[PDB]
Amino acid sequence: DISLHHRAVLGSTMAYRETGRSDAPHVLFLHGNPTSSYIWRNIMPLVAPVGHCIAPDLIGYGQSGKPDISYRFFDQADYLDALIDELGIASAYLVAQDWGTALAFHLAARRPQLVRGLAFMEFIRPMRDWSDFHQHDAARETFRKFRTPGVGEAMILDNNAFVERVLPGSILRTLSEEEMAAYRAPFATRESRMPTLMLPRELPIAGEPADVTQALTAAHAALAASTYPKLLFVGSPGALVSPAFAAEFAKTLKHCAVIQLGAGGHYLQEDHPEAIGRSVAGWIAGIEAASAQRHA
Amino acid sequence: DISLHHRAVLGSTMAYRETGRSDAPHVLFLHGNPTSSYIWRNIMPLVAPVGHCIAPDLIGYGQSGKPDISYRFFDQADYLDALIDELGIASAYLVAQDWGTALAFHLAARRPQLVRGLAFMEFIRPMRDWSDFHQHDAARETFRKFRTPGVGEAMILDNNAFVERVLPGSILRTLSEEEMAAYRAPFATRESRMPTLMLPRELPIAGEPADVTQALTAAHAALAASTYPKLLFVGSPGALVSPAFAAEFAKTLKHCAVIQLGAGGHYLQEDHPEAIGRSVAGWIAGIEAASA
Ligand SMILES: [Cl-]
Ligand SMILES: [Cl-]
Ligand SMILES: [Cl-]
Ligand SMILES: [Cl-]
Repeated sequence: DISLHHRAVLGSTMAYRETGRSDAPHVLFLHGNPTSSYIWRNIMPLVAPVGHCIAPDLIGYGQSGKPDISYRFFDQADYLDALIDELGIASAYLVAQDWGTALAFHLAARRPQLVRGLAFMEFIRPMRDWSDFHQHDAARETFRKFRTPGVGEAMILDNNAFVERVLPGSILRTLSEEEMAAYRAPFATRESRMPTLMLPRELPIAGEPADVTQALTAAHAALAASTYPKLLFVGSPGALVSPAFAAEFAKTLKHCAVIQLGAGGHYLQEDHPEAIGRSVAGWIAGIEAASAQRHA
Repeated sequence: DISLHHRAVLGSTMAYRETGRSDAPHVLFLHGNPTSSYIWRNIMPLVAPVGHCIAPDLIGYGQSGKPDISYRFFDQADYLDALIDELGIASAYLVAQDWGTALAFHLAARRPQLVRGLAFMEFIRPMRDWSDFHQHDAARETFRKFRTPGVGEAMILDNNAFVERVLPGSILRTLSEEEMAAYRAPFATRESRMPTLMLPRELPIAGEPADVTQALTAAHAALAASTYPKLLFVGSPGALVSPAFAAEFAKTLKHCAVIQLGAGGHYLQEDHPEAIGRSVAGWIAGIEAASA
């Protein structure tokens, strides 16, 4: 009862997973790099009783198409918007991680009416310099290498280091070979890996690239002035988001609850699917109940 | 992280567990029979980031006092009202189970602006006859015996059967020795066990006792008219509330969502702490955000 579907969008196709009844509010689950909707498989069933769950594979990821495009942040945003409009989604809760949070922020910034509430974790923000990126020097060095011409191509295009090393390296439990197999399956060819190389090159570090830095600064400003309900999950030590940074960040926002998942790195869904799922489903039930009173 | 505190109330004393920051909305956790605030120990920490969490030990339970009172439903209600006033709790989320739910409904009926939300499970309602009680003849027979003069006294006062038999019998997992010790600590003496016997005798079954039946009937009607959000947790098969009954019951109320927990009996917090606390915290966060 989680089904997979394809729709033609722009110059390609996109796939998504869907579950829950269709008369409930839309809930869009947005993955990051280098995962797919697969990452939300144990969480969607917990949200399905209160929401119509849709979990897209980003263009170039999962079961979505592999068009010949730049795979920049703005391309990812363009294809996700086009899937959303093709599905008729005018109002939704957003649930997101990594580049999925950049996409969510940027989406809420452009369409402030759409957002019924945002649940997010391990998010991206403009980073003034490298010390603002991640929690350990080994991760900075890896991403500096990804961002280096030739070197990055060799690590990710030739050796698939993002899927084969970064991903399992930032998850606490050991993934089954079935699980890894699902994570590597979209990236069997050298060229198919390109979107996984483009994204770390789009991370806004020390003002480069400038277009994404600008876009994510505007989206963080809009997030900060937003009034919709918000839920920030955080792991210890986390990766992009330490616990102390979470508390600090949360108080630049309105209506942002901070939920502690405990021990975790960057991909929190594989370590805490139950906690995330129950938290989000309860949150939606509360927002929907409180909004029905109020509007009565 | 969870601290234990004490307050003078009505010439005696009441204990309570506390966590969260005080700038947060009050969340009042209400245990039932024969447990204490101890039963919320794995849930409260999950709710702390969004709420100023307070879990009382009812009068006669946990580390609360043991005054010479009859320990009827109305006595528990008066002592609880008094603690609430002593702690300055004027607006709260209520989280509740068993006789804590009777207390929560009754409180909400008499103080309709107090309640910001009600999360509840395995709740008590006026039961027209014994077939509306629980889901097995053997549970009906046990409480019938509790309610019978002399027989109830021997089971509970002498043998401590509510604590030693009914409690662990309606929890799936096996309690550790440390956990059982904590549940029996307040009931070492024969006299101390009186409250755990008085509450089964207060259950409203076939109009008896009539005063509690009236009180809860009226609390149930206030619950049906009420507009605050509600979150009903259900176990499979449950004890007092089956999944089937939870579904019909929710549809009588406004803005009630039902969360299915899966395998459990009467005391859900010992089998589903993580699910309950994570849901309740998300819910409170959501309601706070949506109301403002
Ligand atoms: Cl992800
Ligand atoms: Cl990346
Ligand atoms: Cl209880
Ligand atoms: Cl009882």
